[PDB]
Amino acid sequence: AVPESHRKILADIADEVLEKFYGCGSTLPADGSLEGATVLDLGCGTGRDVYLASKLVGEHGKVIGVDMLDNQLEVARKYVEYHAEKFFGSPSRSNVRFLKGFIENLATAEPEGVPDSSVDIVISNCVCNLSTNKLALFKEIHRVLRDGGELYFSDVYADRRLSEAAQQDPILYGECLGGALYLEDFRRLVAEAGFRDVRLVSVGPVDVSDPQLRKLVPDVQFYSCTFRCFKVATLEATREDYGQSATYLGGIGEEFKLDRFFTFPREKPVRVDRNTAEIIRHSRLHQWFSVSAEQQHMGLFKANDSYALLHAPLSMQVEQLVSGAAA
Ligand SMILES: C[S@@+](CC[C@H](N)C(=O)[O-])C[C@H]1O[C@@H](n2cnc3c(N)ncnc32)[C@H](O)[C@@H]1O
Repeated sequence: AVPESHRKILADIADEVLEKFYGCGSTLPADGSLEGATVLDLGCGTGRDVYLASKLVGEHGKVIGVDMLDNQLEVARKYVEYHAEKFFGSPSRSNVRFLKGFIENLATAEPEGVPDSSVDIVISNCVCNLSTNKLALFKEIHRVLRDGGELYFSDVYADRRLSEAAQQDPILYGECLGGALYLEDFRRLVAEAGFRDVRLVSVGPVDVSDPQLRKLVPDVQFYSCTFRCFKVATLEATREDYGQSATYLGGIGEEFKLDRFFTFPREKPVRVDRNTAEIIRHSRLHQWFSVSAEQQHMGLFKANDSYALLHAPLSMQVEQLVSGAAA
């Protein structure tokens, strides 16, 4: 969590915003794909990720932050002109806006609601676990994303389904663990919400400090996970080989790392499943890519070193990535 291209921008961010930020990991890609995008942070809080996003999307982009708590947004807003000046040489030239609302129902957020297909990228940091109606939430994300858009986001997940007890406990819930999805239910909910393709970006385990909290969660292993879920009509629930390849064309990195399974060296054509090709093709990523035309259909994609895992269920991709304190 927290790469070095971001670490420079953090430094420039207001003290108050930083001291009052309560985050999971990184909910922002490090690769320069953001220039000019419209970002929306769900449960933005005091505005760390928003202001971070504000630099990355640059002068031509937009960041909208959304939160329910008057007091959190109070802090956030206080630093609009501040950061406008700090990043673009002038106050009153910021690309940052804040709405008051519940993330399950962005159409009624204030001062104005978030219309359909108005957002390139939706991010959130450690927020979604707190929601009492996840399907509604993921459906809301699907609604506001444009086609080609994606949900890039951090949150806390689980090895397994917690007990009835564990799920009712408010200390646990508030500690961000009680509302944490079993990884398999997550895959299922988000597919039901319209996202048939879930890309793992980074994990790392989440310890349980307080032993009295652990009592409710005896054997459960928790994780922190960042996931891309592009909204592209033609995605499928399986990753199919149409013999294609993609070639990253440079202009935003030596490489381009898409998710744990896919990295594209500048001018190396890399073999991709049709799902991947579609994503690259229909999202903003097309600018720094060319994608081969689809051949005949060879069954489930294999042209990848870890192709075995690429087809394994989500909770296995994770566990098998996680075993490894060999740094
Ligand atoms: C984990 S914390 C703060 C993390 C925040 N993303 C940050 O980096 O500062 C929970 C935050 O999400 C907000 N929140 C929780 N549930 C929400 C909901 N249904 N709608 C809007 N905001 C919510 C809380 O107000 C609080 O700002």
